Amino acid sequence: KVFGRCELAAAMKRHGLDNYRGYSLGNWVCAAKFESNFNTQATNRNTDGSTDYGILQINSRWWCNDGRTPGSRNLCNIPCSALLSSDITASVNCAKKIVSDGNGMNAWVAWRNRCKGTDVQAWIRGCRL
Amino acid sequence: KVFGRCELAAAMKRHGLDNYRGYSLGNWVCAAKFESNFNTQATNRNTDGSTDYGILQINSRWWCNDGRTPGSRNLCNIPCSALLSSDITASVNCAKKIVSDGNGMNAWVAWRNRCKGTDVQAWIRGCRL
Ligand SMILES: Cn1c(=O)c2c(ncn2C)n(C)c1=O
Ligand SMILES: Cn1c(=O)c2c(ncn2C)n(C)c1=O
Ligand code: NA
Ligand code: NA
Ligand code: NA
Ligand code: NA
Ligand code: NA
Ligand code: NA
Repeated sequence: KVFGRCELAAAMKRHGLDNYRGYSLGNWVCAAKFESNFNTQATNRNTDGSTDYGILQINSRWWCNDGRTPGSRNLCNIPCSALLSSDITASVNCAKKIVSDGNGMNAWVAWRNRCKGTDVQAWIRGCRL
Repeated sequence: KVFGRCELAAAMKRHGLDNYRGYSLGNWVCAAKFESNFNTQATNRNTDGSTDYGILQINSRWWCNDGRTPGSRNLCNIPCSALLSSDITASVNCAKKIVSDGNGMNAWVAWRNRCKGTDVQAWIRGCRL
């Protein structure tokens, strides 16, 4: 599923991501924009053989099981394919664990490089939330 | 689809029903509870041969086409089957026309008999909206 901007903001709020760990909804929408362009089915293989999955490009090295990342963990206790669903529940629940792991949203390199410090409220501007 | 209470409140808000024609979200959720028990696929045949469709039990006599209600109109310009979808957009758009037709939410007899004048805010109590 390719979400619209306000549609994704609303789904994230529905699943309790807004202001989670102190990160406003615009931060999460910005991260999703630059990680996946709002496409739930986005995947990207990393040089080390792990893969990033879904709307927030959650990585198989630590967070989900894909059966093809030797030595990796599965800290969200889910198959990585669950992160590609039209329903964002699994991605949100896992993102909550990631953002709680110590470095906040810096775990998302694209958030650090493209969202951090910017006018992230623009990402929810105009949305009925 | 059978919605949860807060899940439906959120979907209705997403589609601009909250405070539409002055009717708060709890009024709409209450109406859906007693019209369909939150089931998008609900149908009910009336004695006159028309049928009520969907989460808000919208009637084929005036609002949608089902091909089997002689003399009826289709003022929402949709097949009645569109009112049974998991996505509530068509039901919301049509409900906006119904509630604007002169009698407000009294068009929903179950709203008049079971929601009107009651503590309708209870229907959205606790919801992250
Ligand atoms: C070294 N290391 C990590 O780097 C790590 C982790 N979980 C997430 N990360 C990112 N665990 C459990 C870990 O041992
Ligand atoms: C008599 N009548 C109605 O009763 C009516 C209507 N549209 C909705 N209703 C309920 N129209 C167009 C109408 O002519
Ligand atoms: Na939407
Ligand atoms: Na939590
Ligand atoms: Na990580
Ligand atoms: Na929900
Ligand atoms: Na309108
Ligand atoms: Na009517």
